[PDB]
Amino acid sequence: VSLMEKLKWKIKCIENKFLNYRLTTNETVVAETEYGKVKGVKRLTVYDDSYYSFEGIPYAQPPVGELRFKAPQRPTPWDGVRDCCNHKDKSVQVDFITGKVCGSEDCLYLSVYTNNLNPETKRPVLVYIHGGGFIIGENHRDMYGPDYFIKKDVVLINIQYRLGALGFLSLNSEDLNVPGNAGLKDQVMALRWIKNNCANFGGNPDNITVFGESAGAASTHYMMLTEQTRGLFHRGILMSGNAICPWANTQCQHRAFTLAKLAGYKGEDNDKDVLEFLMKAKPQDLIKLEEKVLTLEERTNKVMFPFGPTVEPYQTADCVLPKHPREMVKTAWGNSIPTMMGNTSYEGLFFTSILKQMPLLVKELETCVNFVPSELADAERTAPETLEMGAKIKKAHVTGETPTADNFMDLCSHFYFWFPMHRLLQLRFNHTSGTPVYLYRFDFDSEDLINPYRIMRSGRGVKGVSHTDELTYFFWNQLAKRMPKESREYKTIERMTGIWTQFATTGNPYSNEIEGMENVSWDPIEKSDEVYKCLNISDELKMIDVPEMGKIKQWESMFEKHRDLF
Repeated sequence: VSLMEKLKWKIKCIENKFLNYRLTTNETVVAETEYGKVKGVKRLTVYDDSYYSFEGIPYAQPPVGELRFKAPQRPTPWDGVRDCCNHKDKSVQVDFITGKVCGSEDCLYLSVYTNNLNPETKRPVLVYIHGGGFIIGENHRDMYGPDYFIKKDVVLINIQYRLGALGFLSLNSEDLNVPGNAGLKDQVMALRWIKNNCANFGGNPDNITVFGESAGAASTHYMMLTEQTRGLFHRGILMSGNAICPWANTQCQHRAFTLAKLAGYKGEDNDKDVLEFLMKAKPQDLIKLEEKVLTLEERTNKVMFPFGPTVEPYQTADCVLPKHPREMVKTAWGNSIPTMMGNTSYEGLFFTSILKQMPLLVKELETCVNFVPSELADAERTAPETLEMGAKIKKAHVTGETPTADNFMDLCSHFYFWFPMHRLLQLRFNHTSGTPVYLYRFDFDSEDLINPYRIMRSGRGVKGVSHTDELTYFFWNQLAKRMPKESREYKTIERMTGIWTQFATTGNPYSNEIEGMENVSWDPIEKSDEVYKCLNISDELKMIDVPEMGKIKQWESMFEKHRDLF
């Protein structure tokens, strides 16, 4: 990231701190939790609303020392009153702005928000799991501010969880108790905390909604797939992702060794000796070198991250993913709760920045063999069947004689987002009680209000609605500003938070009390549907057939001779 966005972000960081002090009140309050009493503070928003803020609530023991890479344990209760008037640190991660490593291993907290600590009726509880490829993200309010949501009468909860190698190291050897998915196991225990404690904040423990975007969407889906969370919540929202996205899981058991070797390990490739080195390495050293772990073959085969959610090698007490996600959908308790899914109208536009560094990537679309689903493609991507499959992809996105960056970014939309959504919907249909799934398409383009991901994707002055453009209309961030109430952006905030709270409440996203929705007939998706219908969200709200459907079926035809793998 540029030296200009570095000084610019440095300034907004200083501004966000003064604004946050300014927006604090003297009104402290205490709430009960099963671990003891917590002290929150009332805060202000730039729209002159206010909310109770409880930050730095521990939901697990700090995963330090011998607990590093291990499943989380319950925290230690306390007498007295724990101070929750400040945020704790984020998980150790590489700062996308500076490139420096920041964060702390002591990161396993959640934040609770609401405009009314003593509502006259129990409220819907909405749990947000942030994205960031399982390697970045946080629940800090400079990024995920609760300011738009607390205009509504809900309780909003933002959780953190271990990221990167510290979140997702995985070793085969059953003696060392590092099966994998530590970071997901963090999310589970946070759900168990929210279940047993939301009531103390005016929340309804019987009406809980978990949602998230990108890696947070994959997370949300995982919480809907695993047995560990059965019955914990009642609605799910999958925003631009799910667990069968190709980036949402990986077999990384061999990569521990490589990481150790990058960090200076001397010795042989066995898990024990590998683990012992990793256990005493400085945390920021491990995180900083994660970028180097993937081999060039793996990057070629479109492996996006070295460490992430994985099929655990053996089953233990807190196991989360005992089988590949496709297999888990077949028995998942979550198939039988109300579900909303969606994507933006130009997902792959996010990859503008990557192409800017590697224009050689656009040539991958000459045969598209690298984007063939890996389970179908051969190692070298050279088999004639693989060239055939690649040809089908090529027909779907290469508009001319030579591929462009746009063809590329359009393909990515499908490879990373729409095709997995399709595969999940069809698998789910053959294994579900018949609970509705609703689709949305986010199509609202604006440069007048942005969020920090636009700095990373280099989305400055770029038209089209990219992956993460929607977050702007859900959460406040330190790049936001007060918007005129008649503006298209303000309306979109109102609609977006309106639809989500409505879905959270009823398991049905439609409300006539939401502006623009008066002609809307939002029907869910049925197994018999050949064509998906979705609520397309732009300056107006309109039910349409998903525009991406033709390309979606093109991809599915790659599985013509391998229907068992679809």
